[PDB]
Amino acid sequence: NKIIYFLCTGNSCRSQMAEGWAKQYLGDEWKVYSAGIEAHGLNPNAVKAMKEVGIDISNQTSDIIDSDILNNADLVVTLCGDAADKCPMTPPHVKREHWGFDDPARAQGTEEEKWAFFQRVRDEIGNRLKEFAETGK
Repeated sequence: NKIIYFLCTGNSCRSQMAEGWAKQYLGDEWKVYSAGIEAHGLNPNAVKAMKEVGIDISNQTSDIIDSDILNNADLVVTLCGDAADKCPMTPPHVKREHWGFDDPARAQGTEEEKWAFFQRVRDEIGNRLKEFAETGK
């Protein structure tokens, strides 16, 4: 009935966590997809971070953007400014929404700070999906 397509620079961290949160918050009415401009596989830290909150994204695949799917979506949600810049032209009926989350994989710091960063971005994405689930954004 409804299709939501998450897009980010890659399909390893943010986009995979968004897919996981969306499948939890949205009911059996929404088809959820996530992809990246490039796809280099699931980030282990992202998988662990989601597991910590009871969500298993270990079976999710790392996919490159597919216009056949994107063009049929009710809305595409870019997860950072770079993704917004690189998101291809879509049919006028597809809503283009832009959210923004820091890349936990590029964080510099102590190992404890970096792990905390993954957990923080995970929580920010979840709370944003909660807003979408309630308001339709």
